[PDB]
Amino acid sequence: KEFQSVEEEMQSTVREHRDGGHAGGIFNRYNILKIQKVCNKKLWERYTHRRKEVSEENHNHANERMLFHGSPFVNAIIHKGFDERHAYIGGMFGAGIYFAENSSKSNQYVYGIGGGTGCPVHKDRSCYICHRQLLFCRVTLGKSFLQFSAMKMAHSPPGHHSVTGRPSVNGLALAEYVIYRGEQAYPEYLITYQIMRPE
Ligand SMILES: CN(C)CC(=O)Nc1ccc2[nH]c(=O)c3ccccc3c2c1
Ligand SMILES: [Zn+2]
Repeated sequence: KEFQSVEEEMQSTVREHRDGGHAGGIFNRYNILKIQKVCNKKLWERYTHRRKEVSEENHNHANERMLFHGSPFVNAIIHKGFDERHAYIGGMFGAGIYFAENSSKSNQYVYGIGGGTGCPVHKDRSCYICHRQLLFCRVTLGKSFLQFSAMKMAHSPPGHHSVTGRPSVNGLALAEYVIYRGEQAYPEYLITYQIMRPE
């Protein structure tokens, strides 16, 4: 039921994307192959230490969410953790680590920015054959700065612990959540999956 619950969040948060599947491929659901809980104690403690500190700075409230992350560097993330040193100015919200509440938004990043050239084997952003990996993560948002338009930050806004990108007419289709310190997320579940050709 733990893994079922993860599988339900993955399927149910899929959305139709404005790019027509260009980045992440064309699909309405996934084939979920495997869900593994990552047990990296050094990383868990880094995470909970920071979460305690953020909660102190936010009226005894971590504001933690479970959110998706797609990247080509999933296997480094599970061993070494998220690392803001690999983030550069860019994106809507600058040099942060980005997360989605819609699994299909994160899927757009699994093979690179805008999907890169897709899977290594077939160079196909809509590959139905190769197995993809997404993380489903605990993220400490603390006091989160709501923003609609591009604001390329190096760090959290003063007094804040994250940025939440809200949907807006000339802006985002879907929400996105941005942290500027690697220790504010833990890669809790590693999900191995395929996108499924539509019916
Ligand atoms: C913005 N620069 C720090 C480049 C960059 O890291 N892009 C990037 C890289 C990986 C990303 N992965 C996500 O799951 C995601 C989810 C919602 C919105 C953005 C992303 C996402 C974005
Ligand atoms: Zn492939």
